[PDB]
Amino acid sequence: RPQGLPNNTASWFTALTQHGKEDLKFPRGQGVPINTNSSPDDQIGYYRRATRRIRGGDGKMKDLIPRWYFYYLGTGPEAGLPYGANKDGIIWVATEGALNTPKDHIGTRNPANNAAIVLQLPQGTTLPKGFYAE
Ligand SMILES: [Zn+2]
Ligand SMILES: [Zn+2]
Repeated sequence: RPQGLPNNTASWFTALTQHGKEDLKFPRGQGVPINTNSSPDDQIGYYRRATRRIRGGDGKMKDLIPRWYFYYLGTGPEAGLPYGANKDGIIWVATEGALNTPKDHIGTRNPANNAAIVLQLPQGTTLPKGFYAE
């Protein structure tokens, strides 16, 4: 049963790192990163806390530090999750006027072709203390 290369698992944006002790959350209408090449319909998705698979020879540790990555709705590791679905490590965000449809046309990033774009939030967004974009 032939198998092709796995679908790209990288977020288009840099990490939102939890450098403090606050739990990640956003007010309703906030959280979606800036993407000038996306429509109002596309402004919806989730932050997913990065999980550990196979990075640890001497460590069996990686970076104890929590890192959260944004994925548009219907894309990434939780592509099959509907908006609002409750899961530890998933935070849902949506701008006003967003459409509840998969953003397959944006999809995910392939690191071998494109670099991550710096995660930027609109001016005056309420971000919890200790969270910083990388
Ligand atoms: Zn940092
Ligand atoms: Zn679009």
